[PDB]
Amino acid sequence: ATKAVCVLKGDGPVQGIINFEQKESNGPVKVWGSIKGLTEGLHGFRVQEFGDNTAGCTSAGPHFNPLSRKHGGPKDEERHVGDLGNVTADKDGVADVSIEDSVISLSGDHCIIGRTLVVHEKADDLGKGGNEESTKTGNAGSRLACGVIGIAQ
Amino acid sequence: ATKAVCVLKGDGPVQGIINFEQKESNGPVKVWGSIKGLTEGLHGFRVQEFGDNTAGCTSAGPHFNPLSRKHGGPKDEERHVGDLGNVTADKDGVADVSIEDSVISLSGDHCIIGRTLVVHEKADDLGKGGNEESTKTGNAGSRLACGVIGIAQ
Ligand SMILES: [Zn+2]
Ligand SMILES: [Zn+2]
Ligand SMILES: [Zn+2]
Ligand SMILES: [Zn+2]
Repeated sequence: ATKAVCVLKGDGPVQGIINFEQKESNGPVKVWGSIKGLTEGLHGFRVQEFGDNTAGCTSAGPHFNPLSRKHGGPKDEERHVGDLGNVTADKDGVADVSIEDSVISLSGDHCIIGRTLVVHEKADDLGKGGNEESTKTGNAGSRLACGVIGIAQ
Repeated sequence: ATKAVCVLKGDGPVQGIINFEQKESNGPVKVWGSIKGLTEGLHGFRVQEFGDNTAGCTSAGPHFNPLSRKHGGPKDEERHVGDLGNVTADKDGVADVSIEDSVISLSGDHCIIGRTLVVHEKADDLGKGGNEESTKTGNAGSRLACGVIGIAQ
């Protein structure tokens, strides 16, 4: 049993705290928390490969993708390990996050600890946008906030 | 993994980027980079157990200590895995960091990925202060800057 936590911060208003919990080494991972300072609507939400924020969110690189797959939604059979779809911000700019995912992990080779959680300007088109960027990143526009995923007590 | 990076930030002017390399899984870890905005002199430098920065540098818990040892210097056999001694800041408040350590690791039981690197207000006394706190924390005062250690390769 493992827990992780991530504090998302950026250059603007977007700020949040995301908790991860995994009860068993191969089990589903529970992702929950809150992000605020968002424009109402859907925002791309994923894990980038590196826990590298030296030049801001760019340094974190491509979506975490150890199986060398194409970008997709979290319930698609072709996706990056890091692909967690969209979070939804309400009228107050608050995205209450409550995800379960069975592909990310807090141990083993899908371990996302030490990697970067990021929230984006626009919606993830889930790899269904009909262009090359869709199949790479989901066309979610610029990165608004990110942080390194750490071990939690 | 093989390469790590940590961005240190605080509420004051202390900031820096710390790199880690370990090409052999049991082997030494090279630690290098620079921390600026420090008072001239020795500053405690350690890995805390949790990569939890939800309440700033406070929420990262105790020195990383999976072997249940007392606080020591990095050269000591009795030390916390996280005990990395002191960095030295010059007249301009810049601390060039150059360290080789074979107790921390970028994988396994002593993996520091997902944990907190911190730099302190004053010197770590390396467990030689004579009081009770010395063998607990090394009396390095308050936490000036921290960050979560992330995967870089
Ligand atoms: Zn993706
Ligand atoms: Zn199919
Ligand atoms: Zn210690
Ligand atoms: Zn000896």
